[PDB]
Formats: sequence, structure tokens, C-alpha cells
Amino acid sequence: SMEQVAMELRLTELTRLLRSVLDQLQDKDPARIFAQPVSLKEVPDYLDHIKHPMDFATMRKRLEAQGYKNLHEFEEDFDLIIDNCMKYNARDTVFYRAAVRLRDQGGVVLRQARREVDSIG
Repeated sequence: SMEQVAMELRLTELTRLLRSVLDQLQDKDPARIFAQPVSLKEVPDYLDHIKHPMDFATMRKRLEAQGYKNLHEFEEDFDLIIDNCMKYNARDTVFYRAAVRLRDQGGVVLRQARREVDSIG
């Protein structure tokens, strides 16, 4: 149908905007601490601590399959990256500190993304 196509164009455009959001958030992680999944070879107990692992590569795979229906779903995954790290790692670690800085800097980007998503519809 024509409606299904219009819906698909909306999703494609959301995906374009989320791709730009993702790039901007990932620039706030210049150390690449959050770039890839935590390695279960190197952290064998990780899934005993963290039930829903997340990282920027995993988000990118979902994004490119157009697997984010709305901004809330994308933000959920971004918050998992931060929140998982802040639980697994202690406050005095470069990992925790990196997550705090990513959260703080990412807030700004996400605030305007939400306005753009609502604005463009």
C-alpha cells in the first residue's frame, strides 16, 4: 500500500536522524570505551552481573536494520551502555568516569534530538 510506503519513508528518515545522533554520542567517547561489547573471553563473569549488555557497535547494527521504531527505544539502549558501566565498575575507575562524562555530554544531543523528532514528526 501507499500508507505502508509512507510509514517506511518516516522510518528511513528517523534512521537517518538516529544515525547522526549516534555519531554525535559516540564522539563523546573518544577513548572508545563503549565502542564494542564487553568481551566474555576477557570478563568471563560479566553476564552474572549485567543482564542486558549494550555497546555502540550493537546499537549501530540495530540502527542499520531500521530496528529503532522511535527515539525512546534508541535512548533505552544508550542508557544501558551508561548504566551497565556504572554498576560493573567502581566510582574510582576510568570506565565509570567515562560513562558519567558520556551521560552528561550526551544529554545535550538527546535534548535537541527529541525536539527534532517531535518537530519533523
